[PDB]
Amino acid sequence: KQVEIFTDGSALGNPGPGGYGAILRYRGREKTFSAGYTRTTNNRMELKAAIEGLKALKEPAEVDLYTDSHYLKKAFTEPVKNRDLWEALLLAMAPHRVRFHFVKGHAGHPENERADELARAAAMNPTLEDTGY
Amino acid sequence: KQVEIFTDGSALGNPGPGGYGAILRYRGREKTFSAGYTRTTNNRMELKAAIEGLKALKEPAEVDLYTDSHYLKKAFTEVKNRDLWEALLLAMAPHRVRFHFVKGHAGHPENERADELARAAAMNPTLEDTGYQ
Amino acid sequence: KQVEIFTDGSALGNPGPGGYGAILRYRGREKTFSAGYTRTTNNRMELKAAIEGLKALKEPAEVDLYTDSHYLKKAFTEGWLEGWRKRGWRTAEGKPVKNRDLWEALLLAMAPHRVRFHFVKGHAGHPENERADELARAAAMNPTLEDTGY
Amino acid sequence: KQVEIFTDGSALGNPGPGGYGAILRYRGREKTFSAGYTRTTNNRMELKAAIEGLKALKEPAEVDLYTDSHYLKKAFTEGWLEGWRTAEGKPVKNRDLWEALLLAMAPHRVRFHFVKGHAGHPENERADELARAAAMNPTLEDTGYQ
Repeated sequence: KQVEIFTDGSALGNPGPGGYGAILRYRGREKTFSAGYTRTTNNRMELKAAIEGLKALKEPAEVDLYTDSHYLKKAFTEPVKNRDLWEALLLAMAPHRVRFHFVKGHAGHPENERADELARAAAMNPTLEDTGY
Repeated sequence: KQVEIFTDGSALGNPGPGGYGAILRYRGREKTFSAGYTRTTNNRMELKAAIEGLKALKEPAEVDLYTDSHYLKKAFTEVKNRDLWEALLLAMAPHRVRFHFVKGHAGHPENERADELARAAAMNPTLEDTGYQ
Repeated sequence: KQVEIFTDGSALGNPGPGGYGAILRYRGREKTFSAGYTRTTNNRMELKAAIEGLKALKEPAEVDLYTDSHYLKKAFTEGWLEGWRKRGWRTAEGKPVKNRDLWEALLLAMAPHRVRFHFVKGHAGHPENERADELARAAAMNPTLEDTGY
Repeated sequence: KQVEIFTDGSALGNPGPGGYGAILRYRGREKTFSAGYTRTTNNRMELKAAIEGLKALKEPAEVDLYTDSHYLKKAFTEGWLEGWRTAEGKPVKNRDLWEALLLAMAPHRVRFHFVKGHAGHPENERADELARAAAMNPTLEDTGYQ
């Protein structure tokens, strides 16, 4: 029941189009998810990436989620902005035992480098609206 | 006998055309309800949404009602529109109703759908919210 | 480091105003307190009573907690806590288990201690339970707080 | 030159606040060390307890360290340290602390004694109490938490 999740999200503008990438790995198998949004922010995409990666896991699992998100790192290491997404994250984490790993970039983290690539590509041709922005 | 109800009400002005959307989810089954009014308010549609969602239940049930209404939250976590408050009390009476005041529509897919219904109904109002008292 | 804790929770509606009472008795020492909530449930007050009673402990202790809560009795005599965590706190239907906020708080409050529950079958022979019940019911008639997690 | 160290650590949640307790006794004199952390795990606190107990020594010494940690026992009996990538090329887990333990042990001749429980090990029961007390008032961040 050991699943790994690698997520990354970013916006090309501030605000501007954005996207997220999420990679799930279990027993040597991998699934990838990405989505682009027309108008959002760096913070919202970093949070959305983690939310969606977790939601992709249908059954309760022990999770190790790696992300280089400074927004999430600070939030977990220390009205509230983006409360809609924070609530969605708490709800997405609910069925699982999630251990967060806030990494230092992509050096030594190939899956995260790849999640970043998925996010950027999705941000280049976005169609979905970030309804909570 | 557990039922989930997702409600949302809104208005384009104060007053202005408005509408509500209510989605009921039972074991598998799903029912939706929506209606638009020529001249009403956000508060009144938020209340009407919960009322109609609950009135749709044909037998006693344990209910988890999810809504983002600040109007309702303040009232239940602690007169204008007496006709509707009266109707809400009567609509809740037969049931064990647990309100859930959500912070946003993300992670609350049904609430986003309910909002869509309410907004769509407001663009085509055919009913009179006589009570707009 | 032995402490006896007597707790009780009740509500006047489902949901409705409710309250809890907790009494802690250490060697000679005694602490009591209570609080009422405007909108809550019997189950939530029963759980809150145990939670607050335990939270009043300032250092690790060996605890005997006396309550007539059927909610806690079923959960602990059947080990629902471990059963729930194993299933990601979802019901047989896939929906979230109710009152997880309070169950989590209870687990946290019990963690530093060695807790032994005594699910009493009455208030006789345990005057403190009669007093805790009195406190909880009086608090239900005088709500001053919001049960946020509800 | 012989010193006895008794360590224990625990977390009140997974993750949750936690703490460690380490007791050092030499020919009688006794020193104790404890600290609480805001968010950590039981495994991490059991490891941190041994680390800090050893770091409490000021000079090379012969050490008999007693702990009921299943996490440490398994790691040492199966030669995990000597054996940093899992069988399936996955990051170890708490490698930051394993590295810390290796460094803390370096100056000393450490003999581990993995005990079953508290029964017959009063110093370990006291270390457990220290750890639990520290976890009730956590103020430190367990940064490596993984």
